[PDB]
This record gives sequence, structure tokens and C-alpha cells, in this order.
Amino acid sequence: LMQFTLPVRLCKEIELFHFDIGPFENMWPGIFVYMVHRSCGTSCFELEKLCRFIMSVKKNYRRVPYHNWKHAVTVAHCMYAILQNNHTLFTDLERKGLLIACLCHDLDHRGFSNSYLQKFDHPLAALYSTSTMEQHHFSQTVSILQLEGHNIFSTLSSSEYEQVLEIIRKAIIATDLALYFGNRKQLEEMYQTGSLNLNNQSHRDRVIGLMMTACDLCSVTKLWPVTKLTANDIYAEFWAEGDEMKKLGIQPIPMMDRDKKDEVPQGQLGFYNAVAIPCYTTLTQILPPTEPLLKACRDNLSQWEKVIRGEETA
Ligand SMILES: Cn1ncc(C(=O)N2CCOCC2)c1C(=O)Nc1ccn2cc(-c3ccccc3)nc2c1
Ligand SMILES: [Mg+2]
Ligand SMILES: [Zn+2]
Repeated sequence: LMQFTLPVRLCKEIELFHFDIGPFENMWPGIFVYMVHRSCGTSCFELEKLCRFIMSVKKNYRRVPYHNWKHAVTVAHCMYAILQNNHTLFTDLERKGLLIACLCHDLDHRGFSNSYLQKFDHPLAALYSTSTMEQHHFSQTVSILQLEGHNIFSTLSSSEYEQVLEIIRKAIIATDLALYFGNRKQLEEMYQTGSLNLNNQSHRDRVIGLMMTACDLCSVTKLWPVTKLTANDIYAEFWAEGDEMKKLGIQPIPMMDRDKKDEVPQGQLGFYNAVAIPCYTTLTQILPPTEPLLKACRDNLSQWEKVIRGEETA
């Protein structure tokens, strides 16, 4: 066999939840294959088909500040850390499906929200009335899988292929943050009444949904310098969208208005309190070994509070 290896520092640090994949774009495909080989197995995929698939996915991400190829591999790495620290809890098909779902989950993103596509009257909004971009990301995933020499699931039976594509579809749709609020509330009630049952497929779907949110938002779980610099890329996109809202004659929401730049630290505090902390809190309740995501999120909350008090500059 030809086994994938990483340099000593990457081999050690890739196992940490707060790993950053670095600025060398040409190393990310190898980092992804390494993670697939360790979390799934060296026999899960034909290396030639997987490599061809990876390079086609990369080509269908756009040169946008945040929703780019680096984001796809970063979200895949957070899923790798969750799977490796909870290895007894997931099925063979879920391992095969979830790293692929993460790599593909923002395919052909143009850096605009579902709200903007609706207000613009983009053709995608007519095709997909809810979770507009997320239905598009899944459609793009299916298109790539159906290219000649790209069927990475070719050894699966018809029924197994259908199951893994359903795992991928549900996981990608769950990254619509509008759906997260309802999903987390249901999981919180299920955990607190002790009704949560991982033998129940409808419950497994919700747990995978929350895992996808946790991976998608994982910038808030990095070390402070990574968290702060990633926020710059997020706002680059938000403020471009705000500009486009103003061109349509619509007042943008505060987070999309570049003239409100000085309110970002208080905006971050609001986001950590309303979304991030509850997300990682509920995930740690269901999957205790994901504790390091919540610890790092609480640490960054404390950093944004220091910025607000004028002890940190951003
Ligand atoms: C870090 N992080 N990681 C992922 C995401 C995220 O939400 N994504 C989904 C949309 O696609 C990008 C990722 C964020 C984030 O910063 N969210 C937010 C959420 C709400 N806000 C309100 C304000 C704000 C308010 C008033 C004035 C100025 C700013 N600023 C924010 C930032
Ligand atoms: Mg998305
Ligand atoms: Zn994303």
C-alpha cells in the first residue's frame, strides 16, 4: 500500500479540534485524504477516483473571501476531529458520507445569503424556495458525483448509495443556520426529558445536523489569532452583501453594513451568546469528547469581551 503521511507537527496537531490547515493550498487535498484514510479506512475509496473527485470539488468553489475551498477543508477537519473522538458511535456509511458532505457543503457559493438571492429575485430562489443555496450545494455535489470517473461510491449497492446520498443531502441542508435554531431546541428537549435515542434514525439525523452546525461555525473554536483573522473574511462577505442590498434600495441588517464596523465586537458577543455557546453546549451534552470545542468557544467569548472593554484591539 501507499499510505498518506504528514510532517511531524501536522501529524500531531491535526488530531486537535483547534488545528488550522495552514496557507499552503496545495497541501489541503493530501490533508483531506489523510483524514479520510484514518476516519473511514484506506479501502473506503479508490485513491484515483477520490483524488479526481477532490480536484473537481475544488474547481467548483469560487474565489470569495470566506465561503471558499479553505472553508470546505476546515469544516471537513472539524468533522474528522468529532468522528475520531467518538469512533464507536457512527456507522460505516456515516463515516463515508460525512467528510464528503463537509467538503461539498458550500459548493459554488458566491458569498451571498439566501435572503439576498430572494430580494434580488435570483433564478435559484424560484427553483429552491427554502434553504436556497443549500439545495444548490447538494445539486452541485450530485452533478460532480455523476461525472465520468467520479463515482467514489461505486462499490456500494444501489440501496447503500441511496442511503449515503440521503446522509449527504440532510447534512448539507442542516448547514442552513435558519434550521439550526429549531434543531437545537428539539435536541435540548430530547436530552433533558431523556428521550434522545441514537437507534432512532430521525434522532441520528438531528445529531448529525447539530454536528454540521458545529463544524460550519468552527472558526469560533480556534485559537484567538485564527478566530480574529477569520472574522475579517466573514465581514468582507457580509459588507459586500450589504453594499448589494443598498444597490437594490433596501436597508441592510447591521452585520452587513460596513459603516457599522465599530459595533462588530458587540455583534460577536451577541452571536456567541445566541448561537455558538448553545450549539457547542448541546453538542457536548450528546458527545462529551467534543468538550474542547465548547472550551475554545468560551475562551473566544472572553476575548471579544476584552475587545469591548478596550484591553484588546480589533
Ligand atoms: C464567527 N462566525 N462564524 C460563522 C458565522 C456565521 O454566522 N456565518 C453564517 C453566515 O455565513 C458566514 C458564517 C460567524 C459570525 O460572525 N456571525 C455573526 C452573526 C451575527 N452577527 C451580528 C453582527 C453585528 C451586529 C451589529 C453590528 C455589527 C455586527 N455580527 C455578526 C456575526
Ligand atoms: Mg453554507
Ligand atoms: Zn459553510
